[PDB]
Amino acid sequence: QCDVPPNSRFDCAPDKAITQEQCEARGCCYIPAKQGQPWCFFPPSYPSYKLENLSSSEMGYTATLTRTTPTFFPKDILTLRLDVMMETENRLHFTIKDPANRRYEVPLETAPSPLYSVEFSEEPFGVIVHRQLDGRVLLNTTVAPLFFADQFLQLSTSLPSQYITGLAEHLSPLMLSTSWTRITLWNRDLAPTPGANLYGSHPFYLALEDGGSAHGVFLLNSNAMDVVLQPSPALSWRSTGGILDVYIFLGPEPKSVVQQYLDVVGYPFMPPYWGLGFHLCRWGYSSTAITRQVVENMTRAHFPLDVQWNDLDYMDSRRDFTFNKDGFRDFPAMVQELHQGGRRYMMIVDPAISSSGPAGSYRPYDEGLRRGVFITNETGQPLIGKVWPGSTAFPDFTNPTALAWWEDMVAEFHDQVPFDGMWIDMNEPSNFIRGSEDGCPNNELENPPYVPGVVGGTLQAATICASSHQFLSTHYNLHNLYGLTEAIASHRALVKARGTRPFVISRSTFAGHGRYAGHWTGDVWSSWEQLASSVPEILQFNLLGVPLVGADVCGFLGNTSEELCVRWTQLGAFYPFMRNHNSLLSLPQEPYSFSEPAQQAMRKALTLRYALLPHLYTLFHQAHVAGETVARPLFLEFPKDSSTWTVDHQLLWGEALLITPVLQAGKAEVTGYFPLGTWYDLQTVPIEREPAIHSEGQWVTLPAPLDTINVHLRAGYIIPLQGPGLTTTESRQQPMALAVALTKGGEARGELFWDDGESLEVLERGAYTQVIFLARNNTIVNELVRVTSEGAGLQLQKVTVLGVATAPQQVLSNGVPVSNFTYSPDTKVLDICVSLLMGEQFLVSWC
Ligand SMILES: *[C@@H]1O[C@H](CO)[C@@H](O[C@@H]2O[C@H](CO)[C@@H](O[C@@H]3O[C@H](CO)[C@@H](O)[C@H](O[C@H]4O[C@H](CO)[C@@H](O)[C@H](O)[C@@H]4O)[C@@H]3O)[C@H](O)[C@H]2NC(C)=O)[C@H](O)[C@H]1NC(C)=O
Ligand SMILES: *[C@@H]1O[C@H](CO)[C@@H](O[C@@H]2O[C@H](CO)[C@@H](O[C@@H]3O[C@H](CO)[C@@H](O)[C@H](O)[C@@H]3O)[C@H](O)[C@H]2NC(C)=O)[C@H](O)[C@H]1NC(C)=O
Ligand SMILES: *[C@@H]1O[C@H](CO[C@@H]2O[C@@H](C)[C@@H](O)[C@@H](O)[C@@H]2O)[C@@H](O[C@@H]2O[C@H](CO)[C@@H](O)[C@H](O)[C@H]2NC(C)=O)[C@H](O)[C@H]1NC(C)=O
Ligand SMILES: *[C@@H]1O[C@H](CO[C@@H]2O[C@@H](C)[C@@H](O)[C@@H](O)[C@@H]2O)[C@@H](O[C@@H]2O[C@H](CO)[C@@H](O)[C@H](O)[C@H]2NC(C)=O)[C@H](O)[C@H]1NC(C)=O
Ligand SMILES: *[C@@H]1O[C@H](CO)[C@@H](O[C@@H]2O[C@H](CO)[C@@H](O)[C@H](O)[C@H]2NC(C)=O)[C@H](O)[C@H]1NC(C)=O
Ligand SMILES: C[Si](C)(C)CC[C@]1(CO)NC[C@H](O)[C@@H](O)[C@@H]1O
Ligand SMILES: [Cl-]
Ligand SMILES: [Cl-]
Ligand SMILES: [Cl-]
Repeated sequence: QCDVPPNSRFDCAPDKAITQEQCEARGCCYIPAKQGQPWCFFPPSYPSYKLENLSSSEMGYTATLTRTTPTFFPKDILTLRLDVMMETENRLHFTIKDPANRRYEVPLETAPSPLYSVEFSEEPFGVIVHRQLDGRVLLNTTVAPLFFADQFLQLSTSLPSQYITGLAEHLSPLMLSTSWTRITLWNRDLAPTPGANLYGSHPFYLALEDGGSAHGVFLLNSNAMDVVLQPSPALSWRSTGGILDVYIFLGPEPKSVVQQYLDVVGYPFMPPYWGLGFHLCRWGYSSTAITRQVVENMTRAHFPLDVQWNDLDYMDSRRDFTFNKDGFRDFPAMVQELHQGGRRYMMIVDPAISSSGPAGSYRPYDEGLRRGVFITNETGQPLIGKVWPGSTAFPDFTNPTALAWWEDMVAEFHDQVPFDGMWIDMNEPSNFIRGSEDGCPNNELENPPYVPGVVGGTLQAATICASSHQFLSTHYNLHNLYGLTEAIASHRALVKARGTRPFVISRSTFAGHGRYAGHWTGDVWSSWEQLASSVPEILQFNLLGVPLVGADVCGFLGNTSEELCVRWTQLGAFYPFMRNHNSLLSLPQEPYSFSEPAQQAMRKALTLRYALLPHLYTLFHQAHVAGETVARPLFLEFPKDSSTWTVDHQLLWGEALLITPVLQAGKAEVTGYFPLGTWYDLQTVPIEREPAIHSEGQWVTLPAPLDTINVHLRAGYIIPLQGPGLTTTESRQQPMALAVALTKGGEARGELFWDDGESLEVLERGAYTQVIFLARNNTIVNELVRVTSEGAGLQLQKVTVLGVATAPQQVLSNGVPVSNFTYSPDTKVLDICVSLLMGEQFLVSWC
């Protein structure tokens, strides 16, 4: 009965420190570890639920689950309903609910044979999901008891391997440790550090299977939760409320798992083109005059800058929807001038609204009070916390009236200052005091029978009371959606205020956030450790459908070094969202504030990113239309090479661009993994050391002096490029170029998506140009998928072909010898001058 292998023991005392006698009285096994592993664990006979009256339906199964012996938690739900829905060949969906009471549910919009088969264990109850093709057991919930109590759900499963990623937001390797790891999902304001619940919660994992197939599991549950991983290997979901709403995504390819997950939670939003340019911010740009000098200093030193930002500086006494009449007296003129120069403007918005101002003197509060927009306490009055302005009320973004109020406050402020998006901070929501000015009542929501592993050991720590009232439910159920609901509110407000694509960057997130907004990783230290950690974290958010993600380039807290800021700018130029942001008390870290050689390296990083923008924009189009990742781990692109599985200090842009950054001080080289194939050094492509790495799938040491970041182009791919500019307003008017990386057999393929860069409903209206590029048998051609006014008249002026073994005797464009070409025998690069249009069929040939 108690003869269970150490790694397969599930904790029978997750709630408290227990003695042997108490453990044995619960009906559990007490065996101390020999040095973590639970001492008190479930025998195989521990009372679970029994399956009864299993019945078949069109599109699935239903059953009753019955528990006859109570658990050690209060309020077991003794009778449950199981619903199994076989939704698509790729997507299995099951719920476990209380048939006698509607419980809290997360608000979410909804040869021939499935990839899965499903079976059930009768007693103890379990759901068993096989991969049909190879019989692999993906889900087996029979491994531990089902707990289903009012404030405690636990469902466990075997894992198919030791390789599992997901369960944001935490500072972790991309692949999570199965060594008795407790991962806590409770949105929390805390500087990224390992083992802590951070700003967001994504209850989704992708699990790798031997051979390179994968599946995903989504628990649609927004309650405070722990996820416990153990080395058997196995996983336990432990939630403090709601229901069990489980999706299984059968892949079989890791890229298909992510797409299938995003079919449920939403495809990433399409950002404006300008959103992919460089962003520059700090706390301490304390006047329009200082803020204007940033743009002047960047422009003087030839550094691209699309978007100037301000932090709290612009506000009147740190209040939303105000600007002070000292340093920011001419705020509106500053933003209009930025626009005249072809730049955009972003500023910080906090959720909490100053509640202490004289009545009638501060419209956001006064109108919020009138319309009942705020989270309320026991007596129906606004819950009052403390944030930057002092005493504050907290908008309830589940209240439709709050959405209307937020739209009005954003539109009215935009009529004063035409800002181009919203930086939504502190939306955990973050509170400077515990719960409220008035503390919190003593009830089961504030003091629940199971408290997950949250920093501070309470649901109230750094946030508002758990028993506070929102339109849809208590904050207890809704806390992990606070940031997401604000992001939805802000997305709609910006659409109504500006009539073009919204640009929202949010601190706090939940599953499906990417449908509305991007994310930055928060208060990272200016350290080599946090630079290195930003790579796994940016990859993790791409797997979770938030591709518009980055870290504060050169780090946020503390003082950067020139060397760290060179390496951080080099790597950060490959963040899909690229912003340099800096704390109030920090030494300056704008590119122009460093030595001449450091400026050259930073300018080169920005030049290359701007040259690549048409490509990065096309990668976002694929994310938006097909649920693809933008920045992706090697294992997503080469899952059948098991050597890629633990690589998280390299990243790809899409299928073709491999980035191998230096992430350590004092290094003049970097060792990176190169999947099987040829990888061309991007340094061999002209933009305004081995030329090719021929890998069998192996580790390769690369020269990486201070002025270099290693970037390689995969053979068989074509990348569109565009000429330079200090803004995308300038760069989008330049001639374009192609970089063509030939296979040994002379083949390559690539594409370009182009639209006006900011309109709504572009794909629905067909207001875009889509072109495919094909290299074959010493020819390059375009294939016109769609050609419209927007994209017709893009000029192709340069074609660079990599892996051309022999100097050609002649190079033809549309049957005429070209004006000019060069061939380099040492690099195998053929550089061709042309006068072609992306939107008009061409043929470039050489021999
Ligand atoms: C729900 O939220 C509301 C706010 O929307 C919150 O109202 C607050 O209630 C407390 C009382 O519990 C108020 O505090 C009082 O403030 C007045 C005037 O500003 C003071 O003079 C009062 O002093 C008396 O009580 C003291 C206790 O420390 C005594 O020592 C003293 O001698 C006085 O007898 C007292 O501090 C507070 O003003 C309001 N806040 C606002 C914004 O009106 C309400 O309490 C919340 N409900 C729950 C159950 O949490
Ligand atoms: C899903 O997980 C469940 C529970 O872990 C697995 O069922 C368990 O399987 C073990 C090993 O197969 C069983 O122990 C064996 O019992 C047989 C029958 O008497 C005996 O001959 C063996 O020597 C051993 O004792 C165990 O009874 C069983 N547990 C339960 C609760 O049924 C199951 O195999 C997993 N399913 C799949 C498809 O992987
Ligand atoms: C399992 O189901 C049986 C039978 O339920 C009946 O048939 C079902 C398809 C459905 O249409 C029900 O409405 C029917 O009642 C349950 O046993 C019945 O229990 C009811 C209510 O107590 C009683 O009136 C009948 O005499 C029982 N019928 C038989 C054949 O035993 C049983 O309770 C269900 N089990 C659980 C755990 O819910
Ligand atoms: C970040 O650095 C500031 C400033 O450091 C000083 O000024 C720089 C130009 C450089 O020359 C440094 O070596 C200098 O020491 C730190 O703020 C200073 O902190 C000290 C000690 O706490 C204080 O006594 C000084 O007056 C501060 N000076 C200024 C000009 O603000 C700050 O502590 C650094 N942050 C961290 C986390 O180390
Ligand atoms: C923009 O650059 C200007 C010129 O370098 C900076 O102004 C100088 O700042 C130094 C401090 O390092 C002062 O000693 C000088 O008096 C200033 N020089 C001039 C020419 O005025 C300015 O600080 C930079 N501003 C920002 C916002 O980065
Ligand atoms: C940690 Si602080 C320097 C006291 C506070 C910083 C700020 C101030 O708005 N709020 C939190 C955000 O994460 C920061 O990016 C932001 O600059
Ligand atoms: Cl008004
Ligand atoms: Cl509810
Ligand atoms: Cl290896």
